[PDB]
Amino acid sequence: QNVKGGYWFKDSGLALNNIDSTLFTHLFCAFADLNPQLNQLIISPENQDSFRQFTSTVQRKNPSVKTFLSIAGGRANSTAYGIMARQPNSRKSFIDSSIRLARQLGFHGLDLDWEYPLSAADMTNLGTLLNEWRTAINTEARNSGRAALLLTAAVSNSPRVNGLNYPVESLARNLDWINLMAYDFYGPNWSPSQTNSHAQLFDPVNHVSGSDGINAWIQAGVPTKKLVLGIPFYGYAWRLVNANIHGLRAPAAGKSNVGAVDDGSMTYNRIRDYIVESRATTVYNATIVGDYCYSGSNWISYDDTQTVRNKVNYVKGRGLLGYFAWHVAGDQNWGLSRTASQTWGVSF
Repeated sequence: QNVKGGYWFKDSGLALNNIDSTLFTHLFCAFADLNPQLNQLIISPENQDSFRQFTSTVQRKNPSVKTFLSIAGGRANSTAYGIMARQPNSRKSFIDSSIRLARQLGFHGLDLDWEYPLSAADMTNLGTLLNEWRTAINTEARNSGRAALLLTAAVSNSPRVNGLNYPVESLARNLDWINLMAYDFYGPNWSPSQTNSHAQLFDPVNHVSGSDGINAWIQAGVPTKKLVLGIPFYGYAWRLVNANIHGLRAPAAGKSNVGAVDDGSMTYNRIRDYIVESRATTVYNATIVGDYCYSGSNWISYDDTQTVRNKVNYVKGRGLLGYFAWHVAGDQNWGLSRTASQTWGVSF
């Protein structure tokens, strides 16, 4: 089976019951948290009610959809995970609790989104964690007579992140697949001084791209059939220094007030509305495979229909396992989700 993946989180505003699970093969419920006292996977009080109903609810619209409990994410305390991974006892309590929790709530898989291990030692310990997690998953399957839980991880676009190599052999051996975060390459909260496509498939300038990411993972020894390409249903708004200069790499002054206060982010649906209301000029750039729009001193990078279609065709043609979307609520009336699914076509 190929992967048509989608991430959801409660604070996205999309009701659990309104996720169109017909457009996906796998849905990721984000995020479960690490209790640093117990070194166990838990679900926060705020997430409890929805997470407990996640699987049964989404299966009402599509009984064949499979679900993952996603772990950690961008807002998690990385040092807590480093501590957990440091010792066999804390790895075991984490592993055992994750398996129990997945089974209890009906999840068919666990997805580790540790963003990111802080040192080379942490990366090594992640490798060890995955070795032990796989063994425990296989053992639980053998003892219960049930099909094994799936185990995946969301990882950076490149297997080298913040100057640190992932434990690529362990990832390749132990995971059913990796979810490649082929987005957030650039953003006004970290690269404020020029515009850029945050998710470009190609990059002849600096080779910071989804295709270059895929290639780096392949070169690192991870098989093509264990790669799932991330596609963003959101973008970022920069403030242009000069409204007349509005291409890629245009001088900028950080985040635009049309985007989120913290990072300038905007869901795809918000961007689409903005384009209509502002009469923004839109550009599909065929070289990079990415979209942007501009109006006055506002400039926004995102993926629209043509980009999504082209990315999906590209990874299908290259024999990757599939794609996933971060995140489903960002779509405009399921437009990009449907484009992606129908472009891929038959899911096996």
